[PDB]
Amino acid sequence: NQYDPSLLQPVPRSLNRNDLHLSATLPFQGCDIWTLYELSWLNQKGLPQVAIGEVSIPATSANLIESKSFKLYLNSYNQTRFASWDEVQTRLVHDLSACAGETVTVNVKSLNEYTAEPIVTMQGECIDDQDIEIANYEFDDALLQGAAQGEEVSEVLHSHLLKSNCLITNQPDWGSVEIAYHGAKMNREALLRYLVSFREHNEFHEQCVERIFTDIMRYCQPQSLTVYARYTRLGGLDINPFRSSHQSAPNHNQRMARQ
Amino acid sequence: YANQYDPSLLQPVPRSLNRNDLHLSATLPFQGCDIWTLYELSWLNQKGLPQVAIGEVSIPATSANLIESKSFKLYLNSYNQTRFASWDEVQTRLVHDLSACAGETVTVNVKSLNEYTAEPIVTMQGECIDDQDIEIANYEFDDALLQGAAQGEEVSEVLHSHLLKSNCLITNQPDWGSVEIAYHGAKMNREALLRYLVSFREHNEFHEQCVERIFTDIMRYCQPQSLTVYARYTRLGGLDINPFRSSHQSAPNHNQRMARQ
Ligand SMILES: *C(N)c1c[nH]c2nc(N)[nH]c(=O)c12
Ligand SMILES: *[C@@H](N)c1c[nH]c2nc(N)[nH]c(=O)c12
Repeated sequence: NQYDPSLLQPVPRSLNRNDLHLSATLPFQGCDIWTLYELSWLNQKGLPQVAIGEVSIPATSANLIESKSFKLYLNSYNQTRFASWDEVQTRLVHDLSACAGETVTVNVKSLNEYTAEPIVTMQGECIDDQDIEIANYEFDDALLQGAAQGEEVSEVLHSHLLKSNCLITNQPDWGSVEIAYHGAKMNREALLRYLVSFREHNEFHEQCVERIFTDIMRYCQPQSLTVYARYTRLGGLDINPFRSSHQSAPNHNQRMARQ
Repeated sequence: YANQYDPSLLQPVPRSLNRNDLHLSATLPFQGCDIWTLYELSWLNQKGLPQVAIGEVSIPATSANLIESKSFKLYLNSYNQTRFASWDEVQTRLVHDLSACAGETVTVNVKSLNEYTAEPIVTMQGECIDDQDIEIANYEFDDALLQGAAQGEEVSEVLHSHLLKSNCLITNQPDWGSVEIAYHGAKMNREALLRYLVSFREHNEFHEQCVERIFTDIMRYCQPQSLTVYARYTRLGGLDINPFRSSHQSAPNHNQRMARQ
């Protein structure tokens, strides 16, 4: 029951990126922001410690980290004595960086750092309140065909209706997604239908955001695009992939209502 | 095809099974409720467009049964591809089905996500007992850690800890919780109390069960005049449970989430 870095399992980003027909020179920059709600270990005297971990994995890393393996790796801390909070931080940076293949950022935060922090919603216009009929739940990226026919705009849209089925467990993925762009104005009905069409599609959170980014790019051809999704946790860990034309990281990391 | 609405997925567990092991009678030493938060509630409207909400449920501690958590999650997943005419219908079905499973009327609120904007993450009341310079090496459950724990002057105190952990009975993963203990009685030794709470760490529990054991152990070893034990656990499978048990109080004032929830 002791600390065991061998439990981490990398998954290469190249599998789905090749399925999206991306080259190794990526159309986006960004990162996967993870929240570790259940981080716990023993101090040097055996007294339990609890914290929330905030992790950022660069989107250029060769691998993402499979979430269940990440949970089991964290559970291996639970019965292990560490000298200090700094030692825990150091071990997390080392093991997560080795797994992902690029340096990962890790903040280990005491629970009192969250007291009185507010829940946030996303920015700009919510596209969800449309009186439309959904006839089927098949994924269809052609729902975006001709979706960006309007005048040149810069705007931020979001939806709370993103759902997909997790590839390896068949359990539901729940997310909110924010889309900021400069380009021909997007048809809201087409964008909503496209997102709803993920509902029974097998996905990982990271690849779903990459698919949304690359489908919007190809069908809607904005000049600038940022897609940031915030998913509910699975097994005590959540993932918030951020992909952008121009931005390396989001300027905010705050929890939403279902997270 | 996803399974659609299926109330037969709900699994009742009689509260009396474990209460028997606590040597309780049918006449309970406590009152209270189990407050559940349903972070993943989603269904389709009559046109097939997804709806999302957060549910809040209160189950009376006098109900014959509690509801097994995995079954509750699967029952809620059965809504995900089911069409409902209104939010009111969803709320009404949740009340009906969860009341039938528990054996007593339960309260349900189905809230739009916008109701949560600017809502706080909260801590618990009173003094945190966790920052102690003590050594622990034996994690096995021991209620006798509370022997002689309340010797002090008569006081009213509120104490809390974030260090509650146990192992989830059926599904066998760790349970993470914070627990608030309010009492009036001889002052409790904080080292004994913390060692006792940490002794749950490798013990198989339901959350509801662990709070009732904490309540009944503090009553028998410390004999306060009045006591409330309230724990807030992190979610499993999108739902969390927050059992409240008290000699004199009915329910907590709100259902605000804590940092890990
Ligand atoms: C399901 N959505 C799932 C299961 N394991 C996962 N790992 C990662 N990194 N992302 C996911 O979305 C995962
Ligand atoms: C594990 N802690 C577990 C598994 N099923 C559960 N059901 C309920 N009602 N409480 C629990 O703590 C449960």
